Amino acid sequence: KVFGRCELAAAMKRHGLDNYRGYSLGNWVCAAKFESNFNTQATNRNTDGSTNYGILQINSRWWCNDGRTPGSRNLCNIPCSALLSSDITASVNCAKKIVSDGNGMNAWVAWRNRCKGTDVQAWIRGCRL
Ligand SMILES: [Cl-]
Ligand SMILES: [Cl-]
Ligand SMILES: [Cl-]
Ligand SMILES: [Cl-]
Ligand code: NA
Repeated sequence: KVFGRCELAAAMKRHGLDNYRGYSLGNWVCAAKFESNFNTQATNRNTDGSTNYGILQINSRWWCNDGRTPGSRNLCNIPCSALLSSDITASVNCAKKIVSDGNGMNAWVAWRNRCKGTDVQAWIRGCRL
């Protein structure tokens, strides 16, 4: 599924991401924009052989099982395919664990490079939320 901007903000708010670990909703929308262009089916292979999955491009090295990442962990206890669903619950629940891991949203390199310090509230402006 390719979400609309305000549609994702609304879904993310419902699943409890708004201000989760101090990160306003716009940070999460921005992160998803640049990770996946709001497409739940986004996948991208990493140089190390791991793969990134879903709207927030969660990686198989640590967080999900895809059966093809030697030596990796599955800390969200899910198949990486669950991160591709039109239903964002698995992605949100795993994002919550990742953002709690010590480095906050810096865990998402694109959030740090493209969202961090910017007017992130712009990503939710005009939305009924
Ligand atoms: Cl947009
Ligand atoms: Cl915001
Ligand atoms: Cl594996
Ligand atoms: Cl933080
Ligand atoms: Na894994």
